[PDB]
Order: sequence, then C-alpha cells, then structure tokens
Amino acid sequence: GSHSCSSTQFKCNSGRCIPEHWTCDGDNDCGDYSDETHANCTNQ
Ligand SMILES: [Ca+2]
Repeated sequence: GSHSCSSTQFKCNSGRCIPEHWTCDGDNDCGDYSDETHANCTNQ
C-alpha cells in the first residue's frame, strides 16, 4: 500500500517501521529511541 507502515506497525521518528508490540520494551528497535520514549511508555 501507499501508506508508510502496515496496520500492525509503529512508525519510528526516522520513518522506519517496527512491530507495534516493540514499543517501550527495553530495546531501541527504531535506532533513534523513538519507540522507547517516556511518552510511548505512558501509552502502554
Ligand atoms: Ca523497543
């Protein structure tokens, strides 16, 4: 599809896509730490 990421993915600030369940999980999956920010943790 023309969308950036799939329906089950989290969109990193860099534009990289990662599985949504990978947010606030202890690993910097995005590489830019956007999936591990305090903000995303409070959304869990
Ligand atoms: Ca992570």
